Amino acid sequence: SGFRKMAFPSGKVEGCMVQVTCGTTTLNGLWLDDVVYCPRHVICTSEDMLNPNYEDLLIRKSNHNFLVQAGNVQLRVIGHSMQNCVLKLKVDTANPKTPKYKFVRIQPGQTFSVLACYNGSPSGVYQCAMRPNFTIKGSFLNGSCGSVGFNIDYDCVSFCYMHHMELPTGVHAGTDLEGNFYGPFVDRQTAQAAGTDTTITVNVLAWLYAAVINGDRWFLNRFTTTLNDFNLVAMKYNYEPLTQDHVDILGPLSAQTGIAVLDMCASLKELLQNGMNGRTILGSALLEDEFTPFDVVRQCSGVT
Amino acid sequence: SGFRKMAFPSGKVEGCMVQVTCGTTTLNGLWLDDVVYCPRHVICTSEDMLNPNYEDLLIRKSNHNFLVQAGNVQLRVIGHSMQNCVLKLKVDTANPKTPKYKFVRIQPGQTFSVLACYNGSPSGVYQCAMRPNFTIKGSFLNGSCGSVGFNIDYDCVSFCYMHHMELPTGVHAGTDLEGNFYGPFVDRQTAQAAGTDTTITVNVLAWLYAAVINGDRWFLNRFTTTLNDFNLVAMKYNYEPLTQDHVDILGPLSAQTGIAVLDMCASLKELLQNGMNGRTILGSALLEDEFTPFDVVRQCSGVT
Ligand SMILES: O=C(Cc1cccc(O)c1)NC1(c2cccc(F)c2)CCOCC1
Ligand SMILES: O=C(Cc1cccc(O)c1)NC1(c2cccc(F)c2)CCOCC1
Repeated sequence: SGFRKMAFPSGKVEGCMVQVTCGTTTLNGLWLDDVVYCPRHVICTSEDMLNPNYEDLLIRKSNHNFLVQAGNVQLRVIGHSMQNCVLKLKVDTANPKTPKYKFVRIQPGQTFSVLACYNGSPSGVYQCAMRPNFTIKGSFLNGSCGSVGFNIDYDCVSFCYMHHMELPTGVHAGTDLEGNFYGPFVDRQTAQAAGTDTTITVNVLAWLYAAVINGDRWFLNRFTTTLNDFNLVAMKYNYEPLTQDHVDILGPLSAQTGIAVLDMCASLKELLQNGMNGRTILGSALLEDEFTPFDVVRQCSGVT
Repeated sequence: SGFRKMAFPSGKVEGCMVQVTCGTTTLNGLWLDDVVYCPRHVICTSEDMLNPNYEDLLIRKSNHNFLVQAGNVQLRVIGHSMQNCVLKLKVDTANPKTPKYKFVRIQPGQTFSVLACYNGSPSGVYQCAMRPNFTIKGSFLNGSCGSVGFNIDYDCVSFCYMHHMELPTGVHAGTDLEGNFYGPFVDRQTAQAAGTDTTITVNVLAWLYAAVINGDRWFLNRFTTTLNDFNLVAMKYNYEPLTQDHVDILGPLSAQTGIAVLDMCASLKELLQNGMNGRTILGSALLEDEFTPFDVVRQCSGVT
């Protein structure tokens, strides 16, 4: 037992990280088969980032202007194309460490692991959630651009995120691996504000279930509620509304703990209204919303 | 910017994980060069665990009683020996994925990454600290035995922990890779209680520095203190006493933020005395003690 914010093992992704250098600008690329995927802003000077015309900037770049290094060996670039906000660099060598993989666009509230990288070299791995405002709260220094987010299903890496920028508020924005931003953000050096960072209610409930499974039971109350009554409280506290789809996905936790989903909602309602009163749940003084119901089942059952 | 509980990239360790089966009992082994390291309680039946005589139990085991599987290939066991609470199984094949490595015994307050594994297969990676009572607060289900803790220095994996058991309070105990328990615990199924889980003050201070570096500044106050005055407050709050050695190691953070260590101590003193008043620091409602000063520098500078 015990319950930890856990990332996927990163080895399969470590084997895919490369350094991409265009002009004097370097960041990370993802090498899968004979393609290297990186943020298109690799082509841009600091002056370019103010108001970049990526199509016009890219005209001035040839295959030989994209320097791709995997470990300390140079890959030969035989083609390049822009797909939305990512560049695809065709190389003459298939990555021999290519895992089974997919590109998936995730929904807000979904969690994934980030392999933070600098100059094509992995620095660390951490777990986060796509926020309801389509930002993530990462740990990214200058140079971490091209770092990717992923989930693993046995031997299949589903890549869901590529890091592109930090908003003036220090939160992070990026793309799926087709180069489409999450949310409304643009890869331009202009002030961009995020919407309301609401709490992922279905994830809090999953984590309350994990707490019960792990023996933190003090917050369980004598009450129940309804979806409509709960959602009145959710809205007041900038929690995402709970739907029957979210009730469905908490079923096995409901079943294991013999705690009806709406009873756990009524427990969460009192926690919102009363606070923690200086108490903790699974070592947290706040309600954790970066575990999905699938994450809680996975961790609580030991999937590899 | 942004500040995350970050694990080392786990690939170098993933390449070392194997399954070890003795009698009907399976758990994880660490394959380095031509040796597999696993908890000695692999030899034990459920009845054996009540009061095991490992020397006597091991007499009944031959090399061919230790089944070592790496992926889906069987390694040939050509020797076995007990070193304290670990078994060393000599195999006829050097692990071709052996990283540069060392065995280190860490001190309380030191952080490391755990690669949680089941049946020799990695499930997840998370960061934790050796508690001052020589326990760790992990995420370990039955079968996670042999899972290891490590730090990485560029290309060198320093292995510091091997998971052996869960205490009745759901906290975790284990050994260094020489098989010596952290703390007073024994690999026997008998009720064992942990001492006071005190807060790692030097780590809280490092994390307060990380908060300042990342723009969470609200807790900075107009006060300073002395080591003796601070330590009076530390003791009252079950914080570890702060020494000049801990002051030394917070210097670069002191220097970067222009916040004298004793000023940050005076800020921590008020936080202890006043609480957070419903506010948060780097997304936490409690004071985080699982980042060392080295962790904070590493993350805040981007070492790979
Ligand atoms: O995100 C930032 C801001 C930033 C820079 C440095 C330190 C910070 O704390 C924040 N700058 C880059 C960027 C800007 C605009 C669109 C875009 F796609 C990428 C360009 C420089 O490389 C990193 C990404
Ligand atoms: O730690 C536990 C207790 C435990 C078992 C199951 C579920 C729990 O939540 C807790 N049992 C094992 C053990 C006991 C004593 C010494 C020792 F070295 C190892 C033996 C069974 O395998 C796992 C380790």
